[PDB]
Amino acid sequence: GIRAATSQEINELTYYTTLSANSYCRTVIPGATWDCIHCDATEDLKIIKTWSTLIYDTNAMVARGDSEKTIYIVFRGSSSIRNWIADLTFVPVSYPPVSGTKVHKGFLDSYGEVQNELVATVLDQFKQYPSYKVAVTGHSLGGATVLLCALDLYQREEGLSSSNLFLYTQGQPRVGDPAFANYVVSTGIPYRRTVNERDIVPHLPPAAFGFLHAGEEYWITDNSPETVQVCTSDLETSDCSNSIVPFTSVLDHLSYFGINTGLCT
Repeated sequence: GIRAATSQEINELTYYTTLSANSYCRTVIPGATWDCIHCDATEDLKIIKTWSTLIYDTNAMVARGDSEKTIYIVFRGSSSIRNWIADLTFVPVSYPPVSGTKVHKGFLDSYGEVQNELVATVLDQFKQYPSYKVAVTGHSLGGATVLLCALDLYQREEGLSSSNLFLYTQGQPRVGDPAFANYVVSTGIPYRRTVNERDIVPHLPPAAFGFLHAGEEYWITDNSPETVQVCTSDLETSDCSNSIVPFTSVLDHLSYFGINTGLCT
């Protein structure tokens, strides 16, 4: 099906796009403070911890919202996005937890570098607030790591399942082949994949290389008034953003809902 997103659904996706946008501020990661212009939206969240890894430069954080009863996981995209786009090269490798599936090596190496410590900090918080929900979000590169993070959490089968684990991504590139996308749909995890108009990143690598997207597609088709088309299928369809290919845009990547995503502007 194809349907229009509700007011409430746009409000929720703008909230996750803000957390994503905020993560590109050096005072947020690794500063560990809510000292930024749009931080006022999330400033009531308690920042548990932040990371800026050494080899892959993986920037992420764990935050806790008590009034929201949510444990938040946020992944930053690249600190030099134009360049990240211009140079992305895909290197399909086996995804270890699931035999018969392939993922781009570079996303596994990014996650791989923060995994241990991050997952221990999230289980520690979840053991203390078991009633809360776990929400993962990230834009661009951050969206690919966010997806690998949510699968890892579900796979630890620690009380995190489709009913209390949510993934929200903005401008995310495809991460694995068809077989890996099927696997993602098989977990049942609520996955909202947001695409901002003609943003070229959600169309990389080219359709021709063999990768495919999982997650319900929320496509921003207009910004004033904000309009979003939802392709409810959990696998990639030709009915939302793929309909504009190959006439994509690099600048559409840098703004979601009106928020600069990538420059903490």
